[PDB]
Amino acid sequence: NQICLQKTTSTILKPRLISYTLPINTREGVCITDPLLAVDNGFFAYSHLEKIGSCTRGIAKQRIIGVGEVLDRGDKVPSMFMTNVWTPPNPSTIHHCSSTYHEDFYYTLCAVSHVGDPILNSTSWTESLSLIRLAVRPKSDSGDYNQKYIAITKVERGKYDKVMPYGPSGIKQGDTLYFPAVGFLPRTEFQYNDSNCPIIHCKYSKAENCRLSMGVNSKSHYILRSGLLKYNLSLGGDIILQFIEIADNRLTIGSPSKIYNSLGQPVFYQASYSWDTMIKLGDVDTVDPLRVQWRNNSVISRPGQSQCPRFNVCPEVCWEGTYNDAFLIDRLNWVSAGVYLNSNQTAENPVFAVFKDNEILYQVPLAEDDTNAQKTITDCFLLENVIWCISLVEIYDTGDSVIRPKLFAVKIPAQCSE
Amino acid sequence: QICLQKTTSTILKPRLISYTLPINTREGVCITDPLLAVDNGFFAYSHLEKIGSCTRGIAKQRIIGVGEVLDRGDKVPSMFMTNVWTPPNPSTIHHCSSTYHEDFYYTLCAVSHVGDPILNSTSWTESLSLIRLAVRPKSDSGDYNQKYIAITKVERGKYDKVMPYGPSGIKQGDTLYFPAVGFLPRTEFQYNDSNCPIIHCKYSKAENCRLSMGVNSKSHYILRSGLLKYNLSLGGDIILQFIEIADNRLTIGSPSKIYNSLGQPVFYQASYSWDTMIKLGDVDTVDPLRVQWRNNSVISRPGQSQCPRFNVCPEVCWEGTYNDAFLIDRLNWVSAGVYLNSNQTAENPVFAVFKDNEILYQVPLAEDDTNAQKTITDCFLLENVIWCISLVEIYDTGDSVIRPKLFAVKIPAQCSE
Ligand SMILES: *[C@@H]1O[C@H](CO)[C@@H](O)[C@H](O)[C@H]1NC(C)=O
Ligand SMILES: *[C@@H]1O[C@H](CO)[C@@H](O)[C@H](O)[C@H]1NC(C)=O
Ligand SMILES: *[C@@H]1O[C@H](CO)[C@@H](O)[C@H](O)[C@H]1NC(C)=O
Ligand SMILES: *[C@@H]1O[C@H](CO)[C@@H](O)[C@H](O)[C@H]1NC(C)=O
Ligand SMILES: *[C@@H]1O[C@H](CO)[C@@H](O)[C@H](O)[C@H]1NC(C)=O
Repeated sequence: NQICLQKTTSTILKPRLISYTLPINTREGVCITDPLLAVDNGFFAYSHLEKIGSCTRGIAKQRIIGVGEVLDRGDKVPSMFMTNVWTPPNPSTIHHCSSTYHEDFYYTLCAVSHVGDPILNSTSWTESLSLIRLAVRPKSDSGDYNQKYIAITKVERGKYDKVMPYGPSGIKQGDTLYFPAVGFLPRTEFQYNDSNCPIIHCKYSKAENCRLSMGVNSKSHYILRSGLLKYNLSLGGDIILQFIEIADNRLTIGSPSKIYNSLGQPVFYQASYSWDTMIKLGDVDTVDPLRVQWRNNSVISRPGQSQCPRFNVCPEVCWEGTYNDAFLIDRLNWVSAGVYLNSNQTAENPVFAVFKDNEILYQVPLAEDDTNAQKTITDCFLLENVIWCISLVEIYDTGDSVIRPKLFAVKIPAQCSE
Repeated sequence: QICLQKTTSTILKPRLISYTLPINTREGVCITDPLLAVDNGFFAYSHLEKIGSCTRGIAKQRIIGVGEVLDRGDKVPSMFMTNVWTPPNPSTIHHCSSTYHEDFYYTLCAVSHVGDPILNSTSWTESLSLIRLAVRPKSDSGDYNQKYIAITKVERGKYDKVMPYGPSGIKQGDTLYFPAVGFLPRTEFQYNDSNCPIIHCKYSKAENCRLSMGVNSKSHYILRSGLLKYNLSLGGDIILQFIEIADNRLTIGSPSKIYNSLGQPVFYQASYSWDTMIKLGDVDTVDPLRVQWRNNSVISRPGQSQCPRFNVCPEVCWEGTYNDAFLIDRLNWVSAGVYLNSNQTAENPVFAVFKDNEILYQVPLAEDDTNAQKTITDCFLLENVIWCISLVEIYDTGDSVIRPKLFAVKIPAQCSE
């Protein structure tokens, strides 16, 4: 169905807090973090890590991976009902979970670590991946159907030393699952020409900077490269993953990414964790090998820090930024919808926006002006005739005894008045 | 089989039950006026969310919810909400009661624009309504998932007003029975003062039983507990019929609960007056309602100055707390529920398993000085093990969000270990 395509300052966006169920807790002094949200085919996947104390550095208490239905509550407004919850024995070992819906199940692929975040301790992390398959509609007195845990032995990684899921959600093509992922490649093996680093209109940029900034720091062992992890269900036996590296068009440090189907075709978002701060988003040209037709988008960036702030395009050695994805809602006019932090060098001020490449059509703040915020994950879908979007937004520093993200439901307007 | 010996061993091991609800939108919030029903592998739940104080705060959201009680995987019960209803105005819905029948929970509530009808009886113009929620919603149906019915036809006998007054009721065939209360004018109230048992009570007057049948001694109406009957076999008119409880061991109308256990119906009525010992027993007849109260002598409830725990002398008092119990063995008449172990303050919740004249085994749920009010227990079989779920109102040390805690307790077979 149609949507509003005119640039207007009218209050036609009316964000509401969505009703969603989870295992209800009464523990104080807790931070809910490392969120994941996937919405596909009338079902959803959700995850978090509960920490006691600090969000960044508290003692890990509970990890949950959960799935359920996204339903019409009665008055043509979406709700969410959890149906199946999985919990590991040790909360601190599960990292970088990514989820993909196929049939009956949400197949979630996580990394396993005893050295913390593999990104921050790459050389130490011995590569271990595993898959939690949860059924979106549990059946009593079945076997493996409801919950099944699989340790991945067979991993096909090309020329990369290590590979890992790196993103919230992926897609299905037939019976082949594609998770967003990243490859770890030694700097010395990294094939790259310094002449291709666009420093030509940048007085204080060096040719070396693009290459140097392909790692988490300038003297890091590995470089990171985004990609897909492929999992073909048609071979119904031993589980075998194949890594696919992203094309080098507009290349940037491997960063959390998302692949999703919208209006029949696949679309890619990659976070801008470096100097190329403008939003990276576009239709998938080919999936294997992965190649994106990045939009020449000129109005959506992300907050940085001193070295690589918002709207930066000059190559610099920096690892900073925040994942703030967007969802294509109209391909003919290429309009998307997502939440961006309206701030240059601090993670603040979340704003839900609907935008073309060179224009924000209409928007609305979700919190105040001085409200702290990090990750934002948006997924959009039809509920009968009407396009709806669900957005999980990390909101911190609030003073709550329990810091947890807030989930918004937004109706996209058809008319441009009112 | 269950353990039938009086034991001090730690054979009860309460655990926090996993249950899902819509996450709250904020803090500085109190979750109150709870309801919990468990029946036929499904559950019904309700609360009112207030901003600020529990008794004084700003009403923000009312939810009525239903869902499945499932085996999570390791033979331990879990709860999954499936269907949630919310009124436009949170402050108008009062005294909800729930009963399950064929795919639906039917909850029955008071509609008031004057607050709690109990505290504003003369002002409350009698309005009742029914929210029917499906325990397993189906997409692209009509009324099936949620249906709201305003009750017009009410048959109340000689009572001026009637109202649901309790968390849950039972089904018999296609006839639903909610716990309820009738409002009767004092002047119309037929009662002989000679039947007031003051004979072993130096400082009790004959008038006191009658006077204490109202919320205060000069109140317009008296309250009398009972059932509201709703027969589904007739279409065309949602008529409710009120049934007054029998006058055996009569006491001020107070929140009550009717439930089936081991094939037969059982009644609990709260002790909101001077007769402070637990009121509980098998239903003799349902219409008219008559209970075979147990001569139970070990379970009471905290009161206040005038009518404390273990009081049996007639006094003019409206005080007490709803703390029900669930029969788990009729042959030996053993029940299970949570009581507040305190004489004159609402404190110290203890899960107990007891005969009429004996507490067999028990365990504290919180500390000794932990504040607590209402407790609702429902028990059921899982694989072949008896389980009990207990919703307990608790107010902890400084807490940002005050909400009740739901416990799951396995009843032991052996008396050792
Ligand atoms: C990184 O790995 C080492 C093992 O060489 C481990 O001892 C150390 O604690 C890890 N650091 C972090 C950030 O946990
Ligand atoms: C998946 O496996 C089947 C059977 O080996 C093969 O025919 C098919 O082409 C594979 N699909 C992809 C896209 O890898
Ligand atoms: C962006 O612009 C470049 C050069 O003008 C072009 O090659 C590319 O296809 C454009 N992308 C889209 C999707 O318009
Ligand atoms: C952010 O940076 C841009 C360009 O560098 C500038 O136009 C804008 O005023 C800055 N915003 C604020 C409010 O600091
Ligand atoms: C309910 O109504 C039906 C239809 O008249 C009747 O057969 C049945 O006995 C009634 N049930 C009760 C318990 O009142």
